[PDB]
Amino acid sequence: DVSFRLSGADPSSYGMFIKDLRNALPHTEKVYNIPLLLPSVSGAGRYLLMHLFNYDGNTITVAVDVTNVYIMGYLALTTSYFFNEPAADLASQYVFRSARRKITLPYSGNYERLQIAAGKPREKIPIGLPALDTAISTLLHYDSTAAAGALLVLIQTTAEAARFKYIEQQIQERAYRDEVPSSATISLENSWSGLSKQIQLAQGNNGVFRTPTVLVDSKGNRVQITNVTSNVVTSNIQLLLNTKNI
Ligand SMILES: *[C@@H]1O[C@H](CO)[C@@H](O)[C@H](O)[C@H]1NC(C)=O
Ligand SMILES: O[C@@H]1[C@H](O)[C@H](O)CO[C@H]1O
Repeated sequence: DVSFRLSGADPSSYGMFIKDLRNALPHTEKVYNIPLLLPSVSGAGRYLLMHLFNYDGNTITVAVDVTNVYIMGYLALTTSYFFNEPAADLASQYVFRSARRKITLPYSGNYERLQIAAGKPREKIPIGLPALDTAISTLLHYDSTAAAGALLVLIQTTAEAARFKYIEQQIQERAYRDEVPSSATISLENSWSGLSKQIQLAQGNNGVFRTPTVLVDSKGNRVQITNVTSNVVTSNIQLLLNTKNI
């Protein structure tokens, strides 16, 4: 399992958490020195448990599929909560079975559905350590609309930060003050599967992407990524989604 405590949290302790999260994900191979997530894992070993504590020490446990860093559901006291999608239903066969009751959330876990449920896009939701403290607190008691925004915060501050050093750094900058994600952050999130695929295809293609990936940079400028010498590949992405899952 991995854990993170908001009480006394700072950029260092958050960085330790994101490091633990990355290190908890199994891989047998690296592609261009980036860990390649597994095609599949059987049984309960597919799921990592993340124990998150709000500033008051209240806790939820979040189940993450280790092949794709997708959050499947979470346990808050004696109630489990899962996304309304087949991968999450499957997960509910393995994790939090000791919950007194199971609630299936009235949406799947994808960004489009969550934004619809929350009534706002990711672009308008501040993120940061305080936002994560809020998110944990919201998830403690069921409120589906509130939970959708909380989950948008949770996904970006855990999974997305694990995937991209830039996103981890963005959250560290927001340790004590939330701010909406940069356009670059949103771009990276949206591009993880594409980048993972192209980095894998570049092996066999002399480091060259079969298809360029378009990203927004730190300056808000749209840029084309065409090969593995790009800073996004050498110095940003930390985990690759396996092409078998794309
Ligand atoms: C590789 O990527 C860099 C951008 O980082 C670019 O300047 C260079 O022209 C690219 N080379 C090829 C062969 O695509
Ligand atoms: O399908 C994706 C993944 O779940 C991502 O990690 C979170 O948002 C969704 O759009």
